[PDB]
Amino acid sequence: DNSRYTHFLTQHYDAKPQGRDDRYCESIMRRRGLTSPCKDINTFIHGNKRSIKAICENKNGNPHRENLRISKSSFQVTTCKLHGGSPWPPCQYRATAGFRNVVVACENGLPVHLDQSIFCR
Repeated sequence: DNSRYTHFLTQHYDAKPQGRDDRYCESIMRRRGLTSPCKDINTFIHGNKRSIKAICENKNGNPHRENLRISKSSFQVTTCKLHGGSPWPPCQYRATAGFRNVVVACENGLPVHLDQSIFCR
C-alpha cells in the first residue's frame, strides 16, 4: 500500500509552479485541500519526482537523526506560512521561496513525510 507516498505528493510536490508569491501559496493550499482548518506551515518541493524518490537510496541521500533521510542535492522549494490570528479560512499565506536540501522519511523506497522543522525560518 502506497497511499502515504500519494499523500506526500499532494501535500509537498509541485513540478512546475506559477510564480512563487503569496497568491501562489493561497491558491495551491486550497487546491491541495489544506485549508480546513488552515495548515500552519507547509513546504512544496519543485522539479522532477525521481530526484525526490532518490533521497530514499544512497544515490541522493544520507541517514539523518532518528530514521529520517537528508538529500545530497539541493531543490527549489516554496514554504507557505499562515498569517493572521485565525485557524479558519480564508487562509492568508506568506510565501518564502528557497533552494536547499530536504529532509524526508522513507518507507519501501518512497517518501512518506517531509520534516517541516528545517523550513520554520
